[PDB]
Amino acid sequence: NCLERTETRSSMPNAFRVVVVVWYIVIIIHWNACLYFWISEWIGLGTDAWVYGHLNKQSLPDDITDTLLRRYVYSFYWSTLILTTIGEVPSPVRNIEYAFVTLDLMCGVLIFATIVGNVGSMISNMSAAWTEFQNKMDGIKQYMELRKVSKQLEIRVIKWFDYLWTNKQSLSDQQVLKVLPDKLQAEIAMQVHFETLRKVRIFQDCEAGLLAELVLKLQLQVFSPGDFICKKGDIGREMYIVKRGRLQVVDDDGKKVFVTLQEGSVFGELSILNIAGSKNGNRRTANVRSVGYTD
Amino acid sequence: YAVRIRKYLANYTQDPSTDNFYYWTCVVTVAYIYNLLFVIARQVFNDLIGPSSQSLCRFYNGTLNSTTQVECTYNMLTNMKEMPTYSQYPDLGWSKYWHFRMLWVFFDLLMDCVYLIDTFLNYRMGYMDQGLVVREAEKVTKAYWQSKQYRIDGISLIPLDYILGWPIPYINWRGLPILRLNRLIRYKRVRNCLERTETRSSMPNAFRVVVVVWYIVIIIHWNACLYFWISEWIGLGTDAWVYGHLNKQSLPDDITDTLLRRYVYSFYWSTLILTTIGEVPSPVRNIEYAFVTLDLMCGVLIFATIVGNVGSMISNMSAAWTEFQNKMDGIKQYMELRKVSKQLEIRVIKWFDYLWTNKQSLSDQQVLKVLPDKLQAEIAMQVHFETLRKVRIFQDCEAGLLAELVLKLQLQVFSPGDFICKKGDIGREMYIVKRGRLQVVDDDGKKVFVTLQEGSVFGELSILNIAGSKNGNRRTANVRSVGYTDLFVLSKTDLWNALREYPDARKLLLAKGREILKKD
Amino acid sequence: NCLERTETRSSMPNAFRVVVVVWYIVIIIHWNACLYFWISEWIGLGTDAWVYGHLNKQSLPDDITDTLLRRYVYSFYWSTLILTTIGEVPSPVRNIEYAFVTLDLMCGVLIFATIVGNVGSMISNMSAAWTEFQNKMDGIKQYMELR
Ligand SMILES: Nc1nc2c(ncn2[C@@H]2O[C@@H]3COP(=O)(O)O[C@H]3[C@H]2O)c(=O)[nH]1
Ligand SMILES: Nc1nc2c(ncn2[C@@H]2O[C@@H]3COP(=O)(O)O[C@H]3[C@H]2O)c(=O)[nH]1
Repeated sequence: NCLERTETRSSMPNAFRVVVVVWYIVIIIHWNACLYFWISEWIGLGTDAWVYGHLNKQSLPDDITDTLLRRYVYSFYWSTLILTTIGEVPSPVRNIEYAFVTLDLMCGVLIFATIVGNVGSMISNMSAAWTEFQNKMDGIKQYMELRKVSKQLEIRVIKWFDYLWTNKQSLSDQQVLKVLPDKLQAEIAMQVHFETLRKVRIFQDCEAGLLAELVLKLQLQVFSPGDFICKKGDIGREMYIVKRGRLQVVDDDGKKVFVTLQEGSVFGELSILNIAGSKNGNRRTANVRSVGYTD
Repeated sequence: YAVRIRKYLANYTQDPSTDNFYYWTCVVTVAYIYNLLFVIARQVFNDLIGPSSQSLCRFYNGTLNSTTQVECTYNMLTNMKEMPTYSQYPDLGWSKYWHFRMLWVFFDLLMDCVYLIDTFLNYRMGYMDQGLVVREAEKVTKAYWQSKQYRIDGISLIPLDYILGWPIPYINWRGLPILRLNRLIRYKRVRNCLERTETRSSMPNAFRVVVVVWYIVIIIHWNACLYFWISEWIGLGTDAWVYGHLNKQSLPDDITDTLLRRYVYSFYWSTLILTTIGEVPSPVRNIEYAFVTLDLMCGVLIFATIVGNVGSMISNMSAAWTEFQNKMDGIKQYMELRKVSKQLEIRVIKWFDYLWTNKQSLSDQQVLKVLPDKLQAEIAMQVHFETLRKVRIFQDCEAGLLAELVLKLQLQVFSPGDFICKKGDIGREMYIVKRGRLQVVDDDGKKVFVTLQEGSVFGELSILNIAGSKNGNRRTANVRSVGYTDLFVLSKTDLWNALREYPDARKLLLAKGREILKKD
Repeated sequence: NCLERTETRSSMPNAFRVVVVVWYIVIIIHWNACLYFWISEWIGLGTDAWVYGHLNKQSLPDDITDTLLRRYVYSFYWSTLILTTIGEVPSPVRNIEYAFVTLDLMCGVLIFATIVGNVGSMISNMSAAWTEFQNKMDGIKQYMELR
């Protein structure tokens, strides 16, 4: 329960996981070192070439003193070679040493395969976001290589992915969306976007229940520079609140700018609000265009 | 031109999103790889700048019949009974290895000039403010001073190796080339260069295996330098684990002790230890046991991580074929369990052969659940431009209808002889021909009225609501695929959404539908 | 395209996959056997204890005749121990043999890790339905044991 509560509370969880599995490895090799030296001193030291002693010649070579440190150091090395199944140790002689080495090598195979599979998974999940990102971009790039898509649009997609990795604006709200409760989700989302949603006039000139209702139905979408978010011929099913970026309300020539849109601006609502006073209705009434990258 | 260079560098400001900056990050990656490999190699294998000491082998002379401590030949470094002693040069080898040392200090000054241009570009680095880079000098210099990048660049450019990293003969300073690990501190530019190179690459898995082969070579090289540093710190030839004459794997019979032999045996020892093959001599002293136990466990953990990443990388080179064959294994096991007819089994197998031969699998899931709908619609109108230029409901009307409907079209592949529509069935969909040829036939299947080619529109009579004829929701004709046919399927709901929003396409569709219904 | 169309049309797909990867293994060990014996005869046979010859004593022990079958059999065994990184072969002597054995052992590590990972996935997917079934039943049984 202490290790589970420490992995829960940790700000560095994968570092704690590799420290715990290194401790597990050291405890297992230490216990097998003690088993090897107990079987060596139970058989009798120096009685054959597998047991620790003078006949071993890996344990006690020339100009090497038999000390307690030498006993623990050779037993830890023997267990490191046996449990990792390198096996560069002397062969067993008696049948009880064959039985112990066969059982201990198969225990080493099974539990060290389990352990380093967990280690490989742990240092694989230190880069799971970059792996999922590059699997998505490999899918997009293979689709664009198969379908003979234009090179301008290919470098537009590649620069969009470069902006999403450089600014870390990938869709990370799936985690809070399918794990956390909506009272904690709304509190986190009003915590993060507080400086953005403090600039919104439909939220700050009205009741807080509207923002508490709408803050989970807002989706973050990243647009390229020069992208037309709205133009007059298109129909509108959505409104947009500016999280980041600068926009410009332009004409059909794209030169004359009427008004710019900064962070916290509200646009795109004229198409989805139903006013019978003008000729458009569901149509967009203006051409907005992203200056840079725009969330 | 001094005022030209001076004022150009005075209000220069770097855009980090350019391709030229990415090539500069590749140059900084080259300088970092230099610093990594050759700084640990010049610290450990100190004959890389010149030996700086005279090797003195004992030699039984054939003329004077006595042993002398003369300088070693390559014949005297072969089959040694003891390792040579190293008498120090008076000038520390500067009189005869100055060309090697000036080549090394030229490449050191070259990579330090690369680091100086890199920290000047850091000093004038533009930064995103509202999706645009700031590119006047005052804001980018104050953002540089606010961000402690001056601390990271100033630790990384301390020239301590230019005073203490070279053999000085006057104070008999041996040299310390390990003082460029501060140049190894600048890892973040290298990591961003590798991430931007994997982003921009047309061959991503080849770049991934090249990067992990470079990681493997750097790790085995650093462990080679650790093994030879521990071998020369214990003392060479003192036992059978350390490099030397007592090892007999390092120096066998008729093998000369050279610097190439030292690096080659250390690289081989680290290759066998980190991959845990272990066909190397056993340790003798307790410090060698501790180093080999720690280094073998580091080899187990980090090489298990590395080759697991390698196996995943060369597994994802065929992930589409693996997913395809997992789906077909599911279909084949379902058909083997359920005793389905052999004609229908070979029809399903030939359908899968057509989807792999023509690569018409559902690949729009990727753009569907990653990309924005403005980029999705631009890609889909880029790919199917020659098909949707032939469509009369799209090219005789407004472009907003095609921009609305181009994401609601689904590609479905039909077998030859398949009946896409026949008169008894009800219709919930319309079809636009992406590829293939079709035929409007009778109930006998022999008499053909009209053929349908690429860009033809059919299937709309059932889902358009005309009260002028007896059918209504029924199909009015029997269409039949001649060969394999890709079709742009569109639902009744999505069509009637785009037709309630766009009235002129509704007028043309109901006009030509009532025209073909009233001659029919 | 023949191997892809054969894996498509097969009623036993996993048996065909393990036959194809056993053929891949045999072709790779055969090509490395030919590389080892070409480097052995280019260095010169019997010149040291790593090269095939009389000084090797694993290649030509006592009462073992030097034949063409012995050359191919020892080269196939050497490549089987090197590519699977068991390594119970004589150590290199000259620097070119160290370079070849280091490169060939790292090629063995990478491409045989790829190959047996594919083999383990192939004989894991022979029982994927029973594994998914027992993962579902383990979930139901753990929910019923907890509740
Ligand atoms: N027509 C018009 N639209 C504006 C102006 N300023 C901001 N907009 C916004 O631009 C949006 C474009 O799409 P909508 O027509 O849905 O809604 C429009 C308004 O929200 C303006 O001055 N004139
Ligand atoms: N009835 C009829 N249908 C045709 C003819 N030419 C093309 N079709 C198409 O065949 C389609 C079959 O399904 P639908 O009845 O939905 O719509 C029909 C028309 O779209 C024709 O000449 N007569």
